[PDB]
Formats: sequence, C-alpha cells, structure tokens
Amino acid sequence: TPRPYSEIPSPGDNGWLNLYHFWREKGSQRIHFRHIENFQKYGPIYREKLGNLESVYIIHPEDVAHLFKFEGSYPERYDIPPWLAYHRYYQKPIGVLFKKSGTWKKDRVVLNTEVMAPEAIKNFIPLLNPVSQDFVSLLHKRIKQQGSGKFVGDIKEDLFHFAFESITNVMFGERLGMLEETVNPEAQKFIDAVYKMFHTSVPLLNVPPELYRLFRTKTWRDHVAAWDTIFNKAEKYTEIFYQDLRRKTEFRNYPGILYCLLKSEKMLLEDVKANITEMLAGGVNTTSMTLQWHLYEMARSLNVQEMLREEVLNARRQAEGDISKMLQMVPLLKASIKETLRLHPISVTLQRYPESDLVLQDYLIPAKTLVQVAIYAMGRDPAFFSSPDKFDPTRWLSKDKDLIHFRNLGFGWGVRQCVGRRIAELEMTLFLIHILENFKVEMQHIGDVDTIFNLILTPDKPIFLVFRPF
Ligand code: HEM
Ligand SMILES: CC(C)CC[C@@H](O)[C@@H](C)[C@H]1CC[C@H]2[C@@H]3CC=C4C[C@@H](O)CC[C@]4(C)[C@H]3CC[C@]12C
Repeated sequence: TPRPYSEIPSPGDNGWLNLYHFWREKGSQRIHFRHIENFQKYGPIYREKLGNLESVYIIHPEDVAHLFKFEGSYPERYDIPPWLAYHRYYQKPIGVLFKKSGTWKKDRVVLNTEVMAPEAIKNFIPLLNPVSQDFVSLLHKRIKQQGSGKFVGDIKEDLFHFAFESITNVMFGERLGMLEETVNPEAQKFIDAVYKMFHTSVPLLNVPPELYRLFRTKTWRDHVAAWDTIFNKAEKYTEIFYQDLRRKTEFRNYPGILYCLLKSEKMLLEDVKANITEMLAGGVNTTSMTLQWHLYEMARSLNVQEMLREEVLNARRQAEGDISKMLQMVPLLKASIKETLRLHPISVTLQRYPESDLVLQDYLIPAKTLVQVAIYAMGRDPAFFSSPDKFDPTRWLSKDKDLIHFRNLGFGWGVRQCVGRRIAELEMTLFLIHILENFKVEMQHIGDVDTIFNLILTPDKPIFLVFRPF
C-alpha cells in the first residue's frame, strides 16, 4: 500500500497561516523561487495549502511522466481565478482556454487543423517570413541612426510589435505596420492591455474572486479594464476583417485563420470571436519575452552564438532554396529555442487534475487534486541538467551518449499543450535566422538579469542589447 495523501511533507494543514507567511515573506512575485526552496526543504514532492487552495508539487521527470498517464482524454490545468472571474462575472463567451470537457475538445479539434497541422504550418511561412525581414530592416534603420554602425538599447517594445504583427498577419492576412516610424496607437492599447491583464492578476490569485471589491479594489479595476481593451479591440479587427473578405473574395491565396474557421464550417460564430481573441492575445508577449531571452543568452555566450550562425549560414549556401527548404536544416537552432524555454519558461509550472487516483513517488494522489509541475525549478536543478547555468543547445540533440532523454516542456504536453505552440516555434525560428545572418548581438556589460513572477515569467530589469552587422 502507498503512503496516504495527508503524509506528503507540506508546511502545515493551516491554509490561512501559510498565507500570512506567504504575504509576510513577500512571496507574491517570487513564487518560483519558493518552489526551489520548498523542494530543497521537503524533497521531491510537497503540498502547500494557501487559504483553501491546496496542491501537490513535483519535479522529477519520471513523476511528470507518470502524472501525465492519468491526465485524461480531456485534460484540465489550473484555472486563473481572476481570468475566469472576469468572464463569468461579465458573461463573456469563453474559448479553448476556459472551455471544459467535450465542449472543450470540440473547439480544439477544429483549432489543431487550422494552427497546428503541418500544412496550416507550411501555409504560414509566407505570412511570417516577411514580418521578420521587416524587423531586420527596423534594426538597419537604427544602426544608420545612432550613426556609428551599431545599435544600443532595450528592444522589448519592438519585440511586442513584431509579435503582434506576426499573430495578426496569420489570423487576418493584413499588415499593421507596428514596425513603422509611427505605429498604431489603438494597437499599442491592446498590446499594453495584454501585459496589464497579466501584471494585475498576481495580487488577485490568492484572494476570493467575489471578494475583489474590498481587499483588492484597485488591482481589480485595472485587470477588468485590461480585459475590456483586449475584447473590444480583438472584436474590432474581427469585424473590419470579416468585412475585408466578406465582399471582395473572388480568388485564392492564404491561411487566414479568421477565414479558414469561417470556411471549414466546423465552429459556430460565437466561438470564433472568442477563440481569435485568445489567439491574438497569446502572440503579444510570450514570443516577445522568449525571443528577448534567446538574444540575451546568445550575448552571454558568443561561442554558441557563432555555432548558430554557422548552421544558419550553412542552410543558406547549402539549400539555395528559399526559407522553406532551410527550416529542416537548422536543428541546433530549434534546440536553441528549447534551451531557452528551459532557462526561461513562460509558464512557472504545468498543472493537471488527475482523472483517477494514482501514486507519485510513494504516496496516494486522490483523483481531482491539483498537481503541479515545477518547470521553472526543473530547469535550474543540476540533478536534471549538467551545469544548468550554461546555455547548451546540444542538450536537446545529443541522442548518442544518452541512456535517458526528456522532452522540453516549455509548451506543455499531451493533447492540451499550447495550441499556439507551432506558430510560436516557427515565428521564432525565422526571426532568428534573419537575426543570425545579419547581426552579431552582444551586451554593453556583464549581464545579470533574474526573473520575476507576473503570471507569465519575465526578466526583472530592462535588457540592453547591442547589434552590429555580419
Ligand atoms: C513561446 C510562446 C508560447 C509558450 C511558451 C506558450 C506556452 C503555453 C503553455 C505552457 C500553456 C499551458 C500548456 C498546458 O496546459 O500543458 C499554453 C496555453 C495556450 N497558449 Fe500558449 N504559449 C505561447 C505562445 C502562444 C501563442 C502564440 C498563443 C496563441 C496563438 C498562445 C495561446 C495559447 C492558448 C489559447 C492555449 C490554451 C490551450 C488549451 O488549453 O487548449 N500561446 N501555452
Ligand atoms: C489569453 C492568454 C492569457 C493565453 C496565454 C497563454 O499562451 C499562456 C502564456 C498561459 C496559459 C496558461 C497559463 C498558466 C495558467 C496557470 C499557471 C499556474 C499559476 O499559479 C502560475 C501561472 C501559470 C503557470 C500560467 C502561465 C501562463 C500560461 C502558460
């Protein structure tokens, strides 16, 4: 017989007490640092009730592996209480992100065909490639601007525009010029909405939703706003683009996600609005943060920067073909992006509600218990990755002296991984080929940035990169 649940280490059955402590330690935004200290204290597995919210935490691959066995046919991750609250309170139509059960599966079948299938992928090359050339050119238009043949600065906001264009061009097939001299201000409103939503969710996560108006009056006003912006704006684009092909449509030429989901005819109207809103939202900061960190890391290690340049300039003068042909000749690059998600995951953890009881390590895990995967922490532990500080793309391809191998979880796993997984991977892969055949990025000084918890994980201080041609 396994050890009983209530026997899993934990810091105490008293949820409220733990919250006092959490709140006194200033843990609200260090929730990934605590993982690392908690596992160091309790060992491979532990519990921690905060108020009424209890969950188990794992870190060893073999466990994650096992836990996934019982995730189900229609899985279920943790549901952000503030996000969920806004929609129910306002009664806004939800999509894949909140959808539950066969209702959920229905949309995701459609959605895979249109954003994950390896022909809706090939149909993206042309939509994405050009947006990444336009970003090489914005950098070009800055090097010849500072005047001394280089560029110094924090390009984060350009990473946002880049990204928002990329997700808009693939869902709508029209360009927005967020990489122009003067960008759209209505589109900067939506972009800063998506990041305002995130940022204002943190203080709302460990407090009863229906108590927001008293213990969190301000943070709730702001988070409610940020969603409003997200909705109206995504709703606008969806109208003025429905009508962009509603009349003038006597030919062929893309995947227009908005179009395809109107032509496949496998989804009701109500949901396309909602799902598009959610996709649009997903492109804005995720790729941005990740791309930033990749560049950051390339500057931390030149020898690796050069190996990537060598393989990119090798699938150019040894493919002669366009971009399509060289996307299969760049393994180190793609692995580079996983080595990034390793060191800098967007998701601090992955969570699954087990369909049926199971046993982790040696403890009973009752079905329907929140179990969580310490992605951030697994990334930093030397018990899983030799010298976990080192940026080592070769981690994700050795396959010869490995007796064991684990797959990268930055995107999650199983049938309810990131539906935008594929779009993001290709979008970043192209941006880097272009950045790699054009600039030798560095950093002005010793780089020492650490991460901070803001729903998604972001770097804590601005990052200043240096681009120089070749
Ligand atoms: C580097 C970029 C990205 C990363 C790392 C990322 C990461 C992931 C993670 C870890 C999850 C939870 C996975 C799980 O439950 O197993 C998720 C959910 C999801 N993300 Fe992404 N994602 C990002 C890009 C995108 C893109 C561009 C979109 C929209 C196109 C977006 C929208 C989604 C949606 C809507 C789902 C929910 C899917 C579902 O529950 O069926 N994300 N993402
Ligand atoms: C509408 C958009 C928010 C879609 C964004 C999505 O592309 C992505 C960035 C989201 C969707 C699911 C999210 C997770 C939901 C719940 C967990 C547990 C929580 O305690 C920390 C955040 C964390 C780990 C979230 C990280 C951010 C994720 C991975």
